[PDB]
Amino acid sequence: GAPATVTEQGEDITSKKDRGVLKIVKRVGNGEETPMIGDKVYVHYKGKLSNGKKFDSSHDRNEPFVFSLGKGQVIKAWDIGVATMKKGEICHLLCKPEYAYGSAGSLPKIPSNATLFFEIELLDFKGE
Ligand SMILES: COC[C@H]1CN(Cc2ccccn2)C(=O)[C@@H]2CCC[C@H]1N2S(=O)(=O)c1ccc2ncsc2c1
Repeated sequence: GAPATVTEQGEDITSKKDRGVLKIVKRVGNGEETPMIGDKVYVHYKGKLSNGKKFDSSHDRNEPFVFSLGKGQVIKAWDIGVATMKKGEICHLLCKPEYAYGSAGSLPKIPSNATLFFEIELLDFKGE
């Protein structure tokens, strides 16, 4: 399925080249521009654990998830991966625990040492 495919066929987008964050572009977005550090970014996403369970979805809430890019408001894999996206892009990201919740996990939904799968859609980005 999609998690296997990004694991085996994804691009390593880490600066360290440690395969900690792998990406596939699923829907090509608009032009060349990507958000910059500090932009307000608006996304839709779904996240799955390596056991196949969906742990979260913004579409199920009928509202986007909003954060300031590059400020550690989200897991490292998102600061790295959303920074690569064009407006309107949909991507798959495979996030090893060192770029996610590590050995701590996130109680209650994410276990220790969890590799996470996301589908992310970059809806918009704005400088405030
Ligand atoms: C609604 O969740 C928003 C956001 C959470 N954070 C930041 C954060 C703040 C405080 C504590 C932990 N994490 C994230 O970095 C990542 C990536 C952005 C999207 C979300 N997650 S998540 O991995 O999908 C996730 C993780 C745990 C969780 N518990 C129940 S729902 C759920 C969602």
